[PDB]
Amino acid sequence: PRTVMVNLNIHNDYYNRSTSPWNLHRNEDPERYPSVIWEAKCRHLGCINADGNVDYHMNSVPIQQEILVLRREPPHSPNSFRLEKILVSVGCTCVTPI
Amino acid sequence: PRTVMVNLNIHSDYYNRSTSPWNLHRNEDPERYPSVIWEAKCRHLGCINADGNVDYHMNSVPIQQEILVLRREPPHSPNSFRLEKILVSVGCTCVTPI
Ligand SMILES: COC[C@H](c1cnn2cc([C@@H](NC(=O)/C(F)=C\C3CC3)C3CCC(F)(F)CC3)nc2c1)N1C[C@@H](C(F)(F)F)NC1=O
Repeated sequence: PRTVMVNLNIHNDYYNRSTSPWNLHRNEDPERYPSVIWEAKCRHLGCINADGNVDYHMNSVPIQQEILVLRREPPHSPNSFRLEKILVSVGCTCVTPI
Repeated sequence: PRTVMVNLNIHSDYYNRSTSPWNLHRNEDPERYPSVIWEAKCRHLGCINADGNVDYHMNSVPIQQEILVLRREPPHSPNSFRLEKILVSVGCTCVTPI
């Protein structure tokens, strides 16, 4: 066990023009800290071209990143957690299919 | 102070095809947990077009996300931290300039 103390009191539209734009989706888990995680969902299957139209010869893909979260241990505990890895979507990029 | 206990013991080649590709940069901070954060740096100023060439009519931009990290409190403490917000580049997207 590597138990440390953590003080949870935190110290102190641009991407709308993307060819692979995204919206935010609320992921809520009461057994986790942070309980609310905003994930990116690509608006389209294709990428928006210069004309403002969707081109399906390319794909908008979510960028999946491993992040660390705190899991309540034992369950429902207000003050004790275990570090845990989860995969979250942090944005979208445009890719040329294989 | 909202002090909790945390047990720190936990129980990419597709994005190479991006029109706004990026490389990973190691961001190391001994006063922070995680000490190592992999940050995205856009490979080009422009985006890769259908011909496979870097096209400057569009821009590769880094996607910045606010990320929570643990800051050693007091400084150099091996087992006590305070939650803190930083901005991290997690990937690149292609945008149409304004
Ligand atoms: C300011 O709140 C932004 C929020 C968010 C959500 N969850 N979250 C997890 C982490 C961890 N840090 C990391 O995972 C980390 F530092 C680095 C890895 C490499 C990027 C922490 C957790 C607490 C800790 F006490 F466990 C120390 C670790 N921070 C965050 C930040 N966001 C951001 C955006 C998202 F998709 F990117 F998540 N959507 C969100 O909802």
